Amino acid sequence: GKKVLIVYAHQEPKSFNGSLKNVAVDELSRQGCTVTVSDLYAMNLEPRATDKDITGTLSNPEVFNYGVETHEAYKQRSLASDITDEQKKVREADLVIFQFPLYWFSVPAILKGWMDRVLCQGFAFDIPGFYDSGLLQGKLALLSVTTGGTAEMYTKTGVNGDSRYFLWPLQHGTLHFCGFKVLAPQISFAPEIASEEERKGMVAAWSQRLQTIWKEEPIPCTAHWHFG
Amino acid sequence: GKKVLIVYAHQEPKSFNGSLKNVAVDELSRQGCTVTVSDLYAMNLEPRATDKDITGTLSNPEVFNYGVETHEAYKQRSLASDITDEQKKVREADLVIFQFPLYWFSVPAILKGWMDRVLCQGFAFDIPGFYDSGLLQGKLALLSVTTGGTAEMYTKTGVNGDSRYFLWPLQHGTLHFCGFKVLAPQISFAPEIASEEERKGMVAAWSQRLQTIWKEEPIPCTAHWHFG
Ligand SMILES: Cc1cc2nc3c(=O)[nH]c(=O)nc-3n(C[C@H](O)[C@H](O)[C@H](O)COP(=O)(O)OP(=O)(O)OC[C@H]3O[C@@H](n4cnc5c(N)ncnc54)[C@H](O)[C@@H]3O)c2cc1C
Ligand SMILES: Cc1cc2nc3c(=O)[nH]c(=O)nc-3n(C[C@H](O)[C@H](O)[C@H](O)COP(=O)(O)OP(=O)(O)OC[C@H]3O[C@@H](n4cnc5c(N)ncnc54)[C@H](O)[C@@H]3O)c2cc1C
Ligand SMILES: CC1(COc2ccc3c(c2)ncn3-c2ccc3cccc(N4CCC(N)CC4)c3n2)COC1
Ligand SMILES: CC1(COc2ccc3c(c2)ncn3-c2ccc3cccc(N4CCC(N)CC4)c3n2)COC1
Ligand SMILES: [Zn+2]
Ligand SMILES: [Zn+2]
Repeated sequence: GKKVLIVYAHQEPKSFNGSLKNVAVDELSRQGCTVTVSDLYAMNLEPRATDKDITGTLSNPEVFNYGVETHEAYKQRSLASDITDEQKKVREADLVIFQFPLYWFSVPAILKGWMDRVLCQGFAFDIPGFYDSGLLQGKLALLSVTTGGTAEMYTKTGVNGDSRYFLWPLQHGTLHFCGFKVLAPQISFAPEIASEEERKGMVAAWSQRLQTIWKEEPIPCTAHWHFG
Repeated sequence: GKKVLIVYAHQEPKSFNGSLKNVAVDELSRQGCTVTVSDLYAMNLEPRATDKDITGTLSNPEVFNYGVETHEAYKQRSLASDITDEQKKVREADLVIFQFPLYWFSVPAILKGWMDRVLCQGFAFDIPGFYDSGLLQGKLALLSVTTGGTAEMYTKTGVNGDSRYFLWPLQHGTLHFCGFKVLAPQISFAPEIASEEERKGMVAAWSQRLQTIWKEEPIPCTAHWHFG
């Protein structure tokens, strides 16, 4: 069998993002996959990296060190329940799909917070123990991104540069760092200015792609892919 | 006269980041600059983009569109006061310094949320009115970033690749997009493994740089600079 986690970051269920998430649930479920959705806004996910992320502290340390404390907390199974619930979903997933609108050439802050807090030292990677040696090796990940800008704007000659450029910290610095193999991104450009028919086509294209997702080869998640 | 805003994202006042922020306040204050610090964790800054960002009644209360609602709220002077307070500090600043530890090759989520929520359409940019025509034109911005990884790890052939690569979404996609001129980044590598005196040297180097900050030329914030 195959298990899929969709990490979804949009406020509005009727949005284009919400439609992309729903068609992924519907297609993957039809195939007989196990599917789970983390709807970050609906969960009111905490994005801040704070001492609340470590449970069971009787007396605060004089000096708070988020990196040291969360690494230790992971090993002691004393992370906050929201984090460990997400970690269980990741641990079990064969494929993690991130569904989000592009915000400032990156993920919305609530999703950045999921990355910062969930993908902790000892769980997702170790030092050393990263990139191909990351702890989530054997899993796949995919970014499904929507944009304001058109595909042409996101070319090397366009004002926003190649779309691949902004993908580097996400695909490579985050997903590959943790040991994921990365499937090619699904970028749905400029739905807001698209016709109704074009919008429906972008949704259908995603659904169609998912029919054969388990047959895809990952990208070579290298500097050449992103910048060459 | 000159006005400086430091947008600071670290949980711990005794941290290396805290020392870099404090030396910036000390040196810029000595020069006679007006200095303000936004201590995001101390302020418990909201990172999530939600309908709480608009005060009062929404334009469309049935289907929530963050971009539309915040642009209209900006125009109607109906944004939440945390956002408007930040916008006043930015509007008045000649230089905005971001002081943060690198988190997943980007800003911590709390700082990402500052960018997402404060730099709204109508305030920071318009369409048209972006890149060099952005609404924060005539201002400078600087990233002062600390890392886990060493300088060697941040070369083209190093394990994490060139540091410039992941600066793109921040420098270009955010700061240049809003009209800032970008000063060369201050990257303080691997303080945690440095000796005490090496750390003191990195703090002194930052203070020294600030002495002559107003004499610096911006970088050419191009794809070529980041990836060539
Ligand atoms: C803080 C912030 C930062 C941003 N930064 C960037 C950036 O760096 N770069 C960039 O390019 N953009 C940026 N944007 C723009 C943002 O990426 C886009 O607005 C977003 O991707 C649009 O997706 P959506 O789901 O919100 O669209 P929606 O407005 O929800 O969708 C568009 C239309 O599709 C309709 N729709 C929904 N489902 C379907 C369906 N099944 N079939 C047909 N139509 C359907 C909706 O009803 C709607 O009319 C930013 C936006 C914000 C708020
Ligand atoms: C979620 C997360 C994601 C991360 N992602 C990345 C990543 O993508 N890439 C990467 O390279 N790193 C990453 N890191 C590592 C992170 O960037 C570093 O741990 C951080 O930059 C270290 O800065 P600090 O201020 O926390 O250090 P500290 O631990 O505060 O500094 C070291 C020491 O300096 C001391 N000190 C303070 N002031 C002074 C002074 N004036 N003189 C001398 N010593 C002083 C302190 O007391 C402390 O003992 C990540 C960390 C986390 C938690
Ligand atoms: C020119 C066209 C539109 O291209 C675009 C739009 C947004 C683009 C873009 C290219 N590159 C970047 N951003 C950004 C960047 C930051 C934003 C911070 C807040 C809000 C934004 N949005 C909200 C939605 C609104 N419709 C546009 C501004 C933002 N957008 C119309 O077809 C392409
Ligand atoms: C090998 C050396 C250390 O290099 C490094 C460290 C972290 C590096 C790195 C190079 N590239 C990336 N990251 C990351 C990435 C994500 C992280 C998500 C959560 C926590 C992290 N930190 C917390 C602090 C801890 N000391 C290290 C892991 C993270 N770090 C020791 O001198 C260089
Ligand atoms: Zn990679
Ligand atoms: Zn630029």
